[PDB]
Amino acid sequence: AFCNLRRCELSCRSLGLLGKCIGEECACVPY
Repeated sequence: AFCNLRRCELSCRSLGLLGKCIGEECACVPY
């Protein structure tokens, strides 16, 4: 399945940062 980059951005917003798709899975990272 593909990256739901929207739900990743929501999940990482609680941590104060972005939630980018890398190798078809999300990771939280700075701006």
